[PDB]
Amino acid sequence: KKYSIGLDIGTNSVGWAVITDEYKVPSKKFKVLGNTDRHSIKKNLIGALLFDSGETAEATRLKRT
RNA sequence: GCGCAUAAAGAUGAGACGCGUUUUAGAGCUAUGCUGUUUUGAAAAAAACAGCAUAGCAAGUUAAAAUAAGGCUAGUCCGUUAUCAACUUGAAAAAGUGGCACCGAGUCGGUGCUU
Repeated sequence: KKYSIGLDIGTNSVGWAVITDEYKVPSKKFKVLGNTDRHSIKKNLIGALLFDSGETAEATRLKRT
């Protein structure tokens, strides 16, 4: 049916959530490839991605000079 | 929702200067002791020849090399930073790729259809 997506951004992380019409976090079975036994795993649709801060170009410029 | 004043901030790109690092050249020395030693020889002993150890000293400032390895594009140019999930094509770019009604919830487990 209908659904909405919530986001939370920060310099190191992106908290992401997807809500539906009835304010409930959906649970869904997703297929799992590879060569393991679990071919599908029912998980939820919410989390947050972490990553290193994007670096500037000052050091490289100084080294160039 | 701009044209604007004040006070700040950031970012970019060049041009250059102080070192520094590590090498070499800073011709450092003295005495003593050790063995091998051409050694005077048949051996001994060094001139310790070769180094070694013990102490004691003495100066000490600087000069040169490069400074990402390197690259070729031989320029007086480039090379440290953004820009990388798995995956199939596609040279690359780029594209596609994994279901869902429902019940629970320990790194999730099922479930109707059903991959």
